[PDB]
Amino acid sequence: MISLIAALAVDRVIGMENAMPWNLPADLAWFKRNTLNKPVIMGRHTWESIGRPLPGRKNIILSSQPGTDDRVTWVKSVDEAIAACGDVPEIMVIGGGRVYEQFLPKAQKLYLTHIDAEVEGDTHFPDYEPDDWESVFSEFHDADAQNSHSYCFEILERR
Ligand SMILES: NC(=O)C1=CN([C@@H]2O[C@H](COP(=O)(O)OP(=O)(O)OC[C@H]3O[C@@H](n4cnc5c(N)ncnc54)[C@H](OP(=O)(O)O)[C@@H]3O)[C@@H](O)[C@H]2O)C=CC1
Ligand SMILES: COc1cc(Cc2cnc(N)nc2N)cc(OC)c1OC
Ligand SMILES: [Cl-]
Repeated sequence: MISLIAALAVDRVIGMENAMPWNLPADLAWFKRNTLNKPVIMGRHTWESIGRPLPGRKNIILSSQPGTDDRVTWVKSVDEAIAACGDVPEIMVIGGGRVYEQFLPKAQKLYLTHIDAEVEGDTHFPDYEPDDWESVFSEFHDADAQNSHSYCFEILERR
């Protein structure tokens, strides 16, 4: 079972200049809760944005180039990434844009953070038909001292 987890601003913006154009410690907490002790598949741009391994998860990096960090697992293809996860209940695909594009069709589950922010972006979450998806869980949160935007945590299931 392949799952995507992503945080979407207004207009499906997920990124700008190899970072997320916001600062939502509550989102990173949600991300950590839902990824801990599961394999994570990320693209090389995302790996470099994060800048260090994600503790409690097998870190699988997609890159056509040879690896540059002995602590994580490097793969050269989707099929290799997926085999590198092994026999697990849930594969977590954690970004970015190009990687989401490739796994969304294989994905059974979406973990979305809807962020109330109209921010400039160079990377967007892939388009998809919502007819194909059923909302399972949502949870709304007001902005606070540490989170300048309101947000909603939603889980969706294919059909
Ligand atoms: N809002 C959110 O939830 C999140 C936001 N982001 C944002 O996403 C953006 C980055 O996304 P994007 O630019 O698409 O890049 P990605 O992070 O998806 O990484 C792309 C790179 O991954 C490698 N790669 C991807 N697919 C393959 C494949 N099939 N075979 C081999 N190598 C592959 C390549 O590395 P190489 O070039 O070395 O071959 C490619 O250049 C950033 O702005 C980041 O902040 C990311 C995570 C979460
Ligand atoms: C833990 O820190 C990061 C995590 C992520 C991935 C990510 C973050 N939030 C959500 N909701 N989904 C994701 N896939 C992406 C990041 O930057 C691109 C991070 O660095 C701040
Ligand atoms: Cl690519």
